[PDB]
Amino acid sequence: AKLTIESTPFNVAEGKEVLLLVHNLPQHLFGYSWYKGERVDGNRQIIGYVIGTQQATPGPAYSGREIIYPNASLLIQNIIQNDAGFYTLHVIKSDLVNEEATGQFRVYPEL
Amino acid sequence: AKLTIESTPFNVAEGKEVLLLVHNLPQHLFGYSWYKGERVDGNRQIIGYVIGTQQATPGPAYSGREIIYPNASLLIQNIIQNDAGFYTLHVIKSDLVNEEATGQFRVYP
Ligand SMILES: [Cl-]
Ligand SMILES: [Cl-]
Repeated sequence: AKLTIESTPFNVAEGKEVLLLVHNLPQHLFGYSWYKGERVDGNRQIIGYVIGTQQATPGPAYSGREIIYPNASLLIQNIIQNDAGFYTLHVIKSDLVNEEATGQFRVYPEL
Repeated sequence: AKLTIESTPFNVAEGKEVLLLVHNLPQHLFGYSWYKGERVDGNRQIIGYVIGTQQATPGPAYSGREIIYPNASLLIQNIIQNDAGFYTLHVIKSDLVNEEATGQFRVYP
């Protein structure tokens, strides 16, 4: 019942893509804020996304390789080792009962 | 300059009040939340305000003593020793690229 992130695949080949799937999204949504690391921290913000206007805006940690989906799921393309680690989603609601979840993935080289 | 919190006064007498001033707010804002502590943590949200709405909303840490001004400043009445410590403002921009700043105050008997 709780907001959760699941990476697919959990172990990712360099040069390939990972999808951070988002489950149990709440109602009353204004939009989404994604971060590298285990907490909400503006210095590590990848991207912000407003549902009503469909506008995505890069944060300080934006790489240009990300795609955000309407249900908050986040894809990262052309993966490098440095991408490995934790990713945190903050869901901003009109009632400010904002929800947070964290997921992770690992990276491996190929050939 | 950078978003900064200024406690007024920094050293607060038990039973008196404190006002946390907010300097250098960015333009184009959705709203704000105040937290007890040094991070954004939903369990420690005191109060929040969505710009343009008729009311402020209490979080789990609300104690009936706090008001948040439209410019994000936090006023707390009837201070007790347990109020001492860090307070973190989460500024929610209209583009959802958000920012935080942390301030602090001390309480004396
Ligand atoms: Cl990490
Ligand atoms: Cl504290």
